[PDB]
Amino acid sequence: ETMIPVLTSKKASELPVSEVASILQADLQNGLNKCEVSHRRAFHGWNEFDISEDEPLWKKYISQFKNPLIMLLLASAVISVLMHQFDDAVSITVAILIVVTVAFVQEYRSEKSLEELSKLVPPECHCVREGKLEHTLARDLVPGDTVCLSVGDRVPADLRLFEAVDLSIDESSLTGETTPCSKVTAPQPAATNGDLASRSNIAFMGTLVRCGKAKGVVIGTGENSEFGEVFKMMQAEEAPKTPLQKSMDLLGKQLSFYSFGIIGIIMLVGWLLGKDILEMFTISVSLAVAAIPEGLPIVVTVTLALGVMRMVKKRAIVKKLPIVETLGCCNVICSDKTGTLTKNEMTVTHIFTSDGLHAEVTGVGYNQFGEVIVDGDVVHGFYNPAVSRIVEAGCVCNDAVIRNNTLMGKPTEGALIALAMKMGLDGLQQDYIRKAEYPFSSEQKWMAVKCVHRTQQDRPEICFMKGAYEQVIKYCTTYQSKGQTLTLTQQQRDVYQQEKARMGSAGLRVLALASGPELGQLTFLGLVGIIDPPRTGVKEAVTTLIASGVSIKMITGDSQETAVAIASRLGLYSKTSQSVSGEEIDAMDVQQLSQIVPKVAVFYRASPRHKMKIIKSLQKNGSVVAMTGDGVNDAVALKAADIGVAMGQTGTDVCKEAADMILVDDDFQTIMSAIEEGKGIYNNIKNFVRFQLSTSIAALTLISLATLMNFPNPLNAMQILWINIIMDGPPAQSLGVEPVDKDVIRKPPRNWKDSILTKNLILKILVSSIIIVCGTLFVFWRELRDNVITPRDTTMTFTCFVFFDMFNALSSRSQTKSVFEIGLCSNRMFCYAVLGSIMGQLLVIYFPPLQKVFQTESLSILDLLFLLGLTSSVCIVAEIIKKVERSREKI
Ligand code: BEF
Ligand SMILES: [Mg+2]
Repeated sequence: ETMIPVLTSKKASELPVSEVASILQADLQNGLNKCEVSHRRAFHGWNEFDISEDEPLWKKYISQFKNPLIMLLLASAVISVLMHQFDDAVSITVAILIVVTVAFVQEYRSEKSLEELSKLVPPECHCVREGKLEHTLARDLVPGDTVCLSVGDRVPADLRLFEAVDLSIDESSLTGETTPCSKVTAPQPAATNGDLASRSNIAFMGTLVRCGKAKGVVIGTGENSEFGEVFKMMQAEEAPKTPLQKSMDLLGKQLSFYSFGIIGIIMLVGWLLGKDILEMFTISVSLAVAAIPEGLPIVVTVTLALGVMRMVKKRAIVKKLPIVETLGCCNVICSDKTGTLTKNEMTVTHIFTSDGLHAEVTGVGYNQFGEVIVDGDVVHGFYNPAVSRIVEAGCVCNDAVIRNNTLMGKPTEGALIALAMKMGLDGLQQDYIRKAEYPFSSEQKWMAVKCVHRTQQDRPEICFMKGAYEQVIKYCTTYQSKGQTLTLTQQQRDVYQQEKARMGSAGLRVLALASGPELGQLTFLGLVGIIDPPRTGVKEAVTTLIASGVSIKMITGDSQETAVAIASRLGLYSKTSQSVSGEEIDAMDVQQLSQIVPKVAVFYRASPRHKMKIIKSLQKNGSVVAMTGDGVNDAVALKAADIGVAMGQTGTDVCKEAADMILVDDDFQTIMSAIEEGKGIYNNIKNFVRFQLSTSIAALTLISLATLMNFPNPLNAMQILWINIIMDGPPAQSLGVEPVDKDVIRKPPRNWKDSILTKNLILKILVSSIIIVCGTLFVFWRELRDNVITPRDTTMTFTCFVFFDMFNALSSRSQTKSVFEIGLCSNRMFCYAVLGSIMGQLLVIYFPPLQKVFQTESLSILDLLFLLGLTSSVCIVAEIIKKVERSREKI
């Protein structure tokens, strides 16, 4: 009854077991009955929360339709419709349909790939009902149910523990702590209950039980657990607008202002001249319709879709095009540590024998991959007796079992199992029969077993112990040295202590091993260094990112020592750096955080709110901040961050949803490939924008000048259509599809205040436009001095304009490198397009049918050569400017 008010983990931790049971009306021994479970499920529902609420396809279509450039395109389409411009409206609607169709197809494919990659099995739960243990699905849980936890079990819901022996729960998923947290059934004081990791009497949903047996009572199901509050916070923060979208909006506003300026200028010119108002107004609106280019969205969408497809081919799914743009223009990259920077898989890396030999173990994870190297020599099997004895002691005295690269047991024991597997001694456990077992406990801090060989049962009993050095060395009396048994002296003990301290100073966890006939007279074997190593290929990637001008910071909820060791190993920590805890982050506000966070680089013991605050503080300075992670605090960080990078294997569903790209193989080379692709996309967009703006400005100026005085429209409809095809067609697409240069990807990241339209680009556009219009006006001046209108004037102007457009496109192929630096062939599509256009022009000016259709005349070889030479000043001037800029650069 009482509708079963949900108890938070805080209050459940504060109140004792009896009070919680009385409040929840839960039977600890006999469990719940079916009728009560159904009654409680009728209100609280199932143990699920809605993830990725997907709207129908029409909503996504409308969302892709909603773009300021698209709105400008429809505005231009309707204003052309009111003046009976059918061709312009058809072109605009075709461009809009193509852009939205491509965007919808790409997003649908990305969503399908995300759904297929993330395969989820319905988890089960062990609970007692009516007094007999029966296995239910995790969804059927209701508050008050008594849940039994075993080794390897995944916690389905929040539990108030009342029975637990030697329980160890891996909370790296929720808190990021690599070391499993011991659980105690005693109530916790309110003073020490502030932190999540300090709640040792609460079992959190989604965590993995690594050791011990537990019995708890459900206190929260669904969105009321600790995995529901983080989800609520996730759907409470607005992702910030991408710099690509801001640049697109700024460019659209600039284009609208430019169109308004030109129509006002034409209005003023017409008023000054004395022409009629209505025809001049119609001409102004027609010129405005001719402005606002329509191919920019097509080119941008095509280039970004090609980049997305390339990223997919590189094992990386991208939800949005501005997402990959944000990754390309990233400035600061942050990282969770436990999970994306480290394998979250304890592995033995250093072995020290009783004889003094040092052994290095390579490889990461719970897999047989890896080799043990002693003095530059690979050791396999029983090659080295000293290392082999340690491996045998760690393998026989082991209860952890790894199946299909999944560890069931203590991570430290899994490290020893993996080390034994790397040496080819995986089956050493089956060769002995464990007669007497002493289990590992916090008080004793050691574990010893007694066993006899399967086929050598007549051999005397041998006992192996593992644990802390201090406890193991008490039962050790002799040591082995080069196959000889010598009594353990005080000097040897001091040497072992020195080695243990040296290994601990490097962040390695020291475990002692021994073997002998009976407890107390064991022989010391050696020490093994167990650490949680970083993922392969991460140190080089971090070094490359640091050398590229991108700062790398670490935010994690683990201990200070582990974070410091990991950062020092990866190069993010030194002897002069500083570390800031979560309490220090919560201490100051705004200004002091802004002074502190950029200087520091290591954050330890950080709550999800602390990570969100750090992300917001980094965003306040204006730098683009990136973060990668696999947890829930990481998920809320990616939600607060502009760019979200997740892991497709070790990550969670919440982390994957909160992110914006998912990594399949858990690599960073893919991340810098995305950065390079984004830089190339930005360069191509800049070049295409410059070329199209210059061409549009020149064409509009020429049309306005022609209409202004006397001769009305000295060009036929077919010539105008072919001109419109050339500038905004295959040449434009080929310019927008320009590949990635090897020099544009070795540059410092673009600043936040940098925009596409710069003063240099504007000056180059103006210079090219004035040169083109001067050449065309000189040609038309010679033809008007001829004082005859016999299609020769029209065809000469048509060819001059076509050649000027081609040379402008060739000049705008690159903005930094010269013409003879990227290759004449380069894009095969560009060569095909220019060859097709030039043969079409030759047929138009040569074939009598096409000549009559286009109203052209015959041109001799000398005239064609002179035209080719004259319409080359744009390319020559642009190359001279580029060469001057290049000189001065280095100079
Ligand atoms: F998984 Be991270 F260390 F928060
Ligand atoms: Mg993590």
